[PDB]
Amino acid sequence: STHYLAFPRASTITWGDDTRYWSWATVDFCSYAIEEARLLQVSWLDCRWSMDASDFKQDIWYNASVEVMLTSNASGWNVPLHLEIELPDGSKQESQIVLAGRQPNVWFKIPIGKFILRGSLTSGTIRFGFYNHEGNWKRGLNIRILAIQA
Amino acid sequence: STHYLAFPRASTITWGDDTRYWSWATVDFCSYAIEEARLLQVSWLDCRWSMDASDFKQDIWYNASVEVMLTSNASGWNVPLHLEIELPDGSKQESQIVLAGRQPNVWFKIPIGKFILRGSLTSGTIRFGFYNHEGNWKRGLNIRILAIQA
Ligand SMILES: CC(=O)N[C@@H]1[C@@H](O)[C@H](O[C@@H]2O[C@H](CO)[C@H](O)[C@H](O)[C@H]2O)[C@@H](CO)O[C@@H]1O
Ligand SMILES: CC(=O)N[C@@H]1[C@@H](O)[C@H](O[C@@H]2O[C@H](CO)[C@H](O)[C@H](O)[C@H]2O)[C@@H](CO)O[C@@H]1O
Repeated sequence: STHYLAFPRASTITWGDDTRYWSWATVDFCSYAIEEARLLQVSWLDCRWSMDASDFKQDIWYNASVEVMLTSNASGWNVPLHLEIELPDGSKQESQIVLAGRQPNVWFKIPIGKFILRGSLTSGTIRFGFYNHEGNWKRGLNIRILAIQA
Repeated sequence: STHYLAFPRASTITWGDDTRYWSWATVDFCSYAIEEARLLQVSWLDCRWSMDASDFKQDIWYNASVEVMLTSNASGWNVPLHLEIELPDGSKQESQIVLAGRQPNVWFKIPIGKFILRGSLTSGTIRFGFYNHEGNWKRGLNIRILAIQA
């Protein structure tokens, strides 16, 4: 079950405030006003949420997903989208996904990994994010939410 | 727009794990499995979410609401439900709401106040919660989510 939803306004997105690269769209999310971060085009793709370990309970496996949609004009997804969870002790969950060829205009949830807080791992920033920093142009990915489940 | 939703599994609820007082129901919320915290009866009513100031951005007014529903059998809402936001620097937003006579079986969002992080208010726990500790029995309040908006 879902403990937190973090919408993209809570994240730090490189170029996120520059309308050449990113747009923001207000939509309803089951009675809540949310803003989708809608990627027009960017080369330095980087979206990071930061939540403190103290936000979570100990000795419980949490899994995180990012819910996204490819637009009809999506391109540049032949390069891997890197998925990362970084814990405050240094450990990273690292994985990747190649989005090229996936059906556009359908919401899908990308799992970005799992963590557990044990012992005196009580506090410190946890980073949840996705990035691709290659010189190619990523286009047409809309971001709905980070979900953290246990 | 909504930056975070925090579902009651992320909160600390006094007696929350005791089925004499509190039940948990699995439901779908916008394609996310969530568990409603459904108050059968309790005297020490206390629900607290704790999120770090570092989860939020500076120099922005956030407002917080708790979304709840009264059941057909709801009672003991003649006593005030205390609403609180506590910031890590000591400041508290305190308010209260008397729920007696509100329409049952309809979701409503209780505003619990607003905060802004300024200067080097960079970090530390923010508490969002509601409580009534009086010797009377509170019954039939179902809790959906904490919402933090800016
Ligand atoms: C619109 C676009 O994506 N521009 C990118 C630049 O951002 C990128 O330059 C890097 O940008 C990062 C942002 O954190 C740092 O400023 C880094 O020092 C820069 O090299 C360049 C080169 O990768 O590609 C586009 O111009
Ligand atoms: C089911 C129920 O509401 N029981 C309550 C007790 O919780 C309560 O005792 C207080 O409980 C709080 C819990 O944080 C502290 O332990 C406090 O020290 C206790 O006094 C009593 C008294 O208010 O009322 C019910 O029985």
